[PDB]
Amino acid sequence: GPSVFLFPPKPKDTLMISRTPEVTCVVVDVSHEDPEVKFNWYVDGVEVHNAKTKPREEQYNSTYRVVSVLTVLHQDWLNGKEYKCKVSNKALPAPIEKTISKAKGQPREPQVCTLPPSRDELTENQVSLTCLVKGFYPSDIAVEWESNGQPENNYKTTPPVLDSDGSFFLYSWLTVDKSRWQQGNVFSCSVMHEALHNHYTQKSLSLS
Amino acid sequence: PSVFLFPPKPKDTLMISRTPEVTCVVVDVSHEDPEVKFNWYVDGVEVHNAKTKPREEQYNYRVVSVLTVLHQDWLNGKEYKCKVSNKALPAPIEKTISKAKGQPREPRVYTLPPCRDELTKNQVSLTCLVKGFYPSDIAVEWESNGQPENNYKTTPPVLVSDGSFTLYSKLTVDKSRWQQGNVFSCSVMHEALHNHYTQKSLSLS
Ligand SMILES: *[C@@H]1O[C@H](CO[C@@H]2O[C@@H](C)[C@@H](O)[C@@H](O)[C@@H]2O)[C@@H](O[C@@H]2O[C@H](CO)[C@@H](O[C@@H]3O[C@H](CO[C@H]4O[C@H](CO)[C@@H](O)[C@H](O)[C@@H]4O[C@@H]4O[C@H](CO)[C@@H](O)[C@H](O)[C@H]4NC(C)=O)[C@@H](O)[C@H](O[C@H]4O[C@H](CO)[C@@H](O)[C@H](O)[C@@H]4O[C@@H]4O[C@H](CO)[C@@H](O)[C@H](O)[C@H]4NC(C)=O)[C@@H]3O)[C@H](O)[C@H]2NC(C)=O)[C@H](O)[C@H]1NC(C)=O
Ligand SMILES: *[C@@H]1O[C@H](CO[C@@H]2O[C@@H](C)[C@@H](O)[C@@H](O)[C@@H]2O)[C@@H](O[C@@H]2O[C@H](CO)[C@@H](O[C@@H]3O[C@H](CO[C@H]4O[C@H](CO)[C@@H](O)[C@H](O)[C@@H]4O[C@@H]4O[C@H](CO)[C@@H](O)[C@H](O)[C@H]4NC(C)=O)[C@@H](O)[C@H](O[C@H]4O[C@H](CO)[C@@H](O)[C@H](O)[C@@H]4O[C@@H]4O[C@H](CO)[C@@H](O)[C@H](O)[C@H]4NC(C)=O)[C@@H]3O)[C@H](O)[C@H]2NC(C)=O)[C@H](O)[C@H]1NC(C)=O
Repeated sequence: GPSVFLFPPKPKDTLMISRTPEVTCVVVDVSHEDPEVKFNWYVDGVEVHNAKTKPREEQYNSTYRVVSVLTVLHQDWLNGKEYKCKVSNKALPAPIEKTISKAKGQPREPQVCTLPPSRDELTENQVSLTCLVKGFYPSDIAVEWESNGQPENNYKTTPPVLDSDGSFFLYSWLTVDKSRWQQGNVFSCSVMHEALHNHYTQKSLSLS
Repeated sequence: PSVFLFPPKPKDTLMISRTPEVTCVVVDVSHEDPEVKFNWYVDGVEVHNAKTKPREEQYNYRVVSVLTVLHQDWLNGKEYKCKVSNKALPAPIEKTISKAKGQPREPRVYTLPPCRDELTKNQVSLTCLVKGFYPSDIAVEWESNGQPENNYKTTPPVLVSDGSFTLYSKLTVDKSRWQQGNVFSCSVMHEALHNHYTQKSLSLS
């Protein structure tokens, strides 16, 4: 029979004003004989009608995939509003309902430390600057780097890792030429998370 | 029926004394008396040492052939082919696996002391940076005073623009114990290391 999967918005979409956080309801394994899927969307139990439904697409596996996308309000998602996808189809005994929301757990603020390159790393031609982001909940977060008050690309960030606390940590790091580290330039680790004041903290780092 | 083919653990691959196992998993087989046949090959030659794990079905029926692989063959990236025959299939389904291709690059291992501000609290993070390795198959562990340390976490490998991989491993310890000059070590096993092993240590300065 049809299976239903309900996906949350991307972390960055929830945390950045200029972005569009979406909940996505995906229906798979829809037969040729019972191809119609009906969607009903609810927000804390109230039905809404502005969800955008895509037309069915036959997959290489000879089954249909149907998708409905509901745009979520930033503040609603962060206040724990529940989003319910209801799927109706005639190869089903009864409608399938799935509900998604922000993570239930008590929110915890990240702690953010900056770490200079290893002393042993100081022999090489390029150097790593490290940002440690610790003890946050939930795992939605975004990290960015800056130099000279201007955005810096070419950083990498690990996924959140479940820690024994129940909280999360991650590392982000920037690789720079050695000269640029030791001409005293300042670098910055920026973190956006729902539990920070103004959902933002910045911590910086420079040659000592 | 769907076929999934899985690689061995890094340590089993890197230690002479251990048995690296590749796993062929067939799921979604009918309890209409469909019975399954296996053909394993290695670079085109078929093999008969595969050893079927008994069954156990769970509610809603999966058969599993476990193939012990040669250490050097795996490190050379030989392709392990699980071929599955079943009537509820058009023709055999074949799945192929192998060490990631490409010349191996060793990690450069660095240890990093806790942040100055983290020294304001009761526990501290000791950090191990593992950089520029290929492929991503790796193992990391922590030691203190000649003994295993199990209160660490390790991030997944992350792909850098290099094509190589990076990770961090974090050990959490009481501040008090760090400030007694204790020594801690990050040990890393990877195929491009000499003896597939390196250790790096770190203690209060
Ligand atoms: C026929 O085809 C369709 C389509 O497949 C496509 O075409 C076929 C022909 C092939 O070519 C495929 O290669 C190709 O994908 C098949 O449909 C697939 O069906 C399976 C289930 O049978 C679905 O699996 C679910 O996948 C989700 C994760 O899926 C995300 O990640 C996949 C990346 O690997 C990606 O493919 C998916 O599209 C999806 O990607 C996300 O998409 C959203 C919206 O588009 C986007 O916002 C995201 O950013 C994007 N993410 C990424 C990374 O790109 C997985 O979570 C599901 O597992 C849950 O459920 C399992 C139960 O089945 C359970 O065991 C798991 O543990 C997990 O459980 C859930 O998760 C946690 C922990 O359990 C918990 O919080 C939840 O409560 C729990 N919920 C449960 C258990 O229900 C599951 O793996 C595929 O998504 C689906 N593919 C697509 C594209 O829809 C179809 O099956 C084919 N064949 C047949 C015979 O039907
Ligand atoms: C009936 O029930 C069975 C039973 O299922 C299990 O138990 C039941 C009771 C429920 O709890 C289930 O939710 C639970 O799964 C159902 O069988 C399941 O079927 C699905 C799909 O049919 C399979 O999902 C795939 O699984 C692999 C990962 O599996 C490992 O990780 C699992 C986490 O869920 C975990 O179960 C195990 O760890 C498992 O096994 C590894 O096993 C080896 C052998 O012992 C062991 O050494 C390892 O340690 C162990 N792993 C770990 C971490 O320990 C996952 O890879 C699949 O995703 C791949 O496939 C997707 C579909 O192809 C694809 O979209 C993904 O991207 C990915 O595919 C690879 O990636 C690309 C994309 O880049 C893709 O296009 C390619 O095809 C593919 N290859 C490459 C090179 O890229 C997916 O999650 C379940 O494994 C299977 N359950 C079991 C136990 O096998 C069954 O579905 C039910 N029947 C029906 C009709 O629904």
